[PDB]
Amino acid sequence: AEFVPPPECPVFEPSWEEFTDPLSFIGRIRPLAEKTGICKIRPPKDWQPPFACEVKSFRFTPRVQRLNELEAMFGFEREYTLQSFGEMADNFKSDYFNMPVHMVPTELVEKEFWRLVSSIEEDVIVEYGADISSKDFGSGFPVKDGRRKILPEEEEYALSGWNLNNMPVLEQMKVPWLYVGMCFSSFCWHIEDHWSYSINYLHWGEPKTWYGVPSHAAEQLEEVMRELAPELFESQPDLLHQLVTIMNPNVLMEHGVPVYRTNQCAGEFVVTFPRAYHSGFNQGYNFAEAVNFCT
Ligand SMILES: CC(C)c1cc(C(=O)N2CC[C@@H](NC(=O)C3CC3)C2)[nH]n1
Ligand SMILES: [Mn+2]
Repeated sequence: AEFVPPPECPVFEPSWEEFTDPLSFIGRIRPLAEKTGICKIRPPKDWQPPFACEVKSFRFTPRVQRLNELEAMFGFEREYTLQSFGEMADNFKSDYFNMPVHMVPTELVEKEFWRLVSSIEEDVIVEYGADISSKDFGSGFPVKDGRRKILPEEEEYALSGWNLNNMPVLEQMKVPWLYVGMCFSSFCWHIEDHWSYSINYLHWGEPKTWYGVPSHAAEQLEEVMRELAPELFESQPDLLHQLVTIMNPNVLMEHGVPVYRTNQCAGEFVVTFPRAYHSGFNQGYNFAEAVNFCT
């Protein structure tokens, strides 16, 4: 049985008037987006912030991820540059599918990803950078710090409300984190600390595939997760269990849990609503930035 893609989550293409600030816009789309857990926001075509990270000195040690670690029930983290990681990432994907990386359909990577997660005869290992502080490496967005030069054409993005460094983070301190992905690199089902909102921007690269569950089904997902989780992980606290909450979306959908999907492309935002469980994986070499915010 092949993977059945969940229905698509809402995609909003606001005009320049509606693109005023995220909090006011997110508040207006809330009646629909909170019923799907996640949503995608495409900025106007003329809104193109330049990549402001120091690519030359961007050196990181990615995490190692075995796709079928739960099904099977040694591996250690090589330092890459942003360019050397991309060469490895593209070589892996083109070799795996035996075709140019830009020719692999997104539905094929999705179908192959979920086959490998539950496959016991093929062990696929990938690498990714995650939770990289924008303070130590610089943000993908231009920032008024004096650390790097801001051109006059870039000041509008350093002051934009959609710049993740300008999101309100103080609940009635925190900085955005960076994520460098490759094909099959994934993140497990989780919600944010304090049931916070989260906003995610894909600066460049191949798409990031998301799955989302509305907050009204959070208890149902947790019950399905605990009923099907291994016996040794079923009783673990949520903060620790979320580190290994891998589950095919079709399994949740079979148990009545509503699940929505989307492919986040370069230059697009993804917002997850409070207590909306979400998971996903990367289609290929990409660079993302994320922050939890409060309304
Ligand atoms: C604000 C911080 C705490 C955060 C990050 C996320 C999240 O869910 N993200 C980030 C991008 C994507 N993760 C990946 O692509 C991983 C494989 C490399 C999903 N939520 N809050
Ligand atoms: Mn998240």
